[PDB]
Amino acid sequence: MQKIVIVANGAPYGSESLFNSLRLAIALREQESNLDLRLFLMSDAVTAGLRGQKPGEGYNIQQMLEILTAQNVPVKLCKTCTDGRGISTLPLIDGVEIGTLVELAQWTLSADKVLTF
Amino acid sequence: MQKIVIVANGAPYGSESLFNSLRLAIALREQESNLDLRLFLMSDAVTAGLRGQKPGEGYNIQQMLEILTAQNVPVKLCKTCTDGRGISTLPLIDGVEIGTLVELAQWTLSADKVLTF
Amino acid sequence: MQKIVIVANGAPYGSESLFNSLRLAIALREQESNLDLRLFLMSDAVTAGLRGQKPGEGYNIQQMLEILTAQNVPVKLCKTCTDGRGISTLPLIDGVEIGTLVELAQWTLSADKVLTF
Amino acid sequence: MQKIVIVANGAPYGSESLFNSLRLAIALREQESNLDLRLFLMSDAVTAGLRGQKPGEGYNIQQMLEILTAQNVPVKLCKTCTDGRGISTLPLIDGVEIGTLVELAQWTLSADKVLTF
Amino acid sequence: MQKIVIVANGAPYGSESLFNSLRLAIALREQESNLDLRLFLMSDAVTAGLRGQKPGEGYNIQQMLEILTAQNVPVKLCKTCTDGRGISTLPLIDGVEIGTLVELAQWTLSADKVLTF
Amino acid sequence: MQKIVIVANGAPYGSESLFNSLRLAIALREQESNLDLRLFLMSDAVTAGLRGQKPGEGYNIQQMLEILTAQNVPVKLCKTCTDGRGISTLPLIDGVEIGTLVELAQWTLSADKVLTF
Repeated sequence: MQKIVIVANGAPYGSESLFNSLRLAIALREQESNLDLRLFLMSDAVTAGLRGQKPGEGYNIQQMLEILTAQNVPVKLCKTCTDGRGISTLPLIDGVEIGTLVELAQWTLSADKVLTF
Repeated sequence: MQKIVIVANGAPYGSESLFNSLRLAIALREQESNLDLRLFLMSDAVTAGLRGQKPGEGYNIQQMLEILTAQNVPVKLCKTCTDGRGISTLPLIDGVEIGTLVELAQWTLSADKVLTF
Repeated sequence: MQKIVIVANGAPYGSESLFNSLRLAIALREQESNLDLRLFLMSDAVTAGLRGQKPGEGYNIQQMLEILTAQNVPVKLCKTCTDGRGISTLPLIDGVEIGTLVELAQWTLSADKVLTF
Repeated sequence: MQKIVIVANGAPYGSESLFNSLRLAIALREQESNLDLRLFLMSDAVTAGLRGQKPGEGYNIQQMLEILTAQNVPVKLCKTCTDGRGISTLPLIDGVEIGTLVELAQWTLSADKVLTF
Repeated sequence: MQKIVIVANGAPYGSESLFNSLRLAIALREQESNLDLRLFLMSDAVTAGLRGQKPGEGYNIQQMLEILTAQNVPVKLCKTCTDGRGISTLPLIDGVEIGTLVELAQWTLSADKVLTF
Repeated sequence: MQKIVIVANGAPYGSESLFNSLRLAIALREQESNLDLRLFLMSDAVTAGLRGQKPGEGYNIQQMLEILTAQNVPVKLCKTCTDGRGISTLPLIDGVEIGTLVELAQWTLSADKVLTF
């Protein structure tokens, strides 16, 4: 089975980077529905897992994540990063969970293609 | 007297940027006890107002904000930026609050200096 | 009145950087319609002056620039940056125009505040 | 053989990332004359496709793309991105073309490697 | 045996980029000792090879680079980047040498995965 | 006398940011031969003070710094930033010296305008 891992570093709404990331993932999912795709969000991107994002503009990062964690795409947030920005205890989007660098390593060594945004 | 406005745009911990502005601001206030100094956090930097910050390394953005909002230094988080990332309702640092673009234009115009970090 | 000069450096849509500089720009002129407010675009921001901008969603940088040039807010694109990107000869947003660094070093020397984004 | 996809988010000249992507791209080909190389440009790196780039300074992104397109290395510009910047209807450098996320999300699935700069 | 190349571009301490890049490399090495792991630094990352870093804060990039070269991991700094920055002839960390984009093209061609933080 | 301060954050060569700071400072230094212009470099911009920068490309940041120092323009490198990179003990440029935050707070306090890139 093809195993893809996308790791995002960009902060939500400030970097078009995080936005493109979730767009690729959502796209990759449809093309090859049977694809083992996982997501690890580092540094700034970690705040993306917060509930209640109410964008007035256009795209909604919470919505894009829910589209993924509804089709069963693992979405993890770096522990040290969420702990520093105080998001570990706050309400996170559904299929979004806290993860570690070690698991991220595991995914990396196990993946066939690792894309970094 | 002297009216100085500081505008941070960068995400907490992601880069030294927000850290420098807060670092400069504390330095300004420690050089002039009654300097009318106001902080305004936009875009990515709006997440710094979060309360549960617990880094475990070097600098603590929450702590730096508390050193500023205790010397009665206003610190505003841009309403739309907070509404976008779901921060408008969560617990924010002590004297940290939610302001509007109208307020920053209001500040800017009546200010002697406007350091835009 | 009061001379204020805004200087954007970020690429359009790539980051809130140039978007915020325009929101702040438009907002300043609403508080005071007399403001001798001037806009200068450097490097990557230079492409914002192009015509034909039709954003899939979210904000539209062209309109914002048009809403400024309509009030007569001088918007100048740096000559060197435009040449290297091939924006000089192409159709510009309106009462956008190609300016120079020598012009910036002047607005700066005669301004009251220089808001740098 | 081998399929290598290269993605780029960086704005020409303002950043270094885009320049590096192309330098590495031209290098990969020089190593393997037959290397199946595909270049996708998202967000900001999309203005890099404009014709008439003539910087009096250092590198010339236009030339680096012609070096790659002369070899028939496909270079696709993201549709949604180009539309937002009003570059869709402008004259693009030869081999440069307007592609879609759907395509990137396909090249990715059928590639041994994907470098994302 | 696995061939994994990690490329980094972010200046040290300035962003988390280069930091999480080395952190992930150290964790990958701790996972599988017999992993063919290569480190290549371009642009601003090139200055991380400098000896004598004395950060009084938290993470120390020099120590992270030494922990890697200790486990016999190659670490080459881009030659053209180092020349223009004045680093090509300064004291470098223990196992850090100057490399070439030609060497990076070789690495990427024979690598199973190429991570680009 | 007009007192202007330029605070730079960008890494040399990795971005145009630092470049424009120096260029706009040299511009300011020529139009007003009798102005008090001061330069402070924080973060990644700090390594711009090293000697021996021989870029084979375009602009040479060492030269731009010499043209300013030659004109008695104070160039200070943040002390803690230079400690972390190990530049505090390395050979610095002609008139480039190591400075502190406290000093910057003072420059900002006695300045008419402060430009930050």
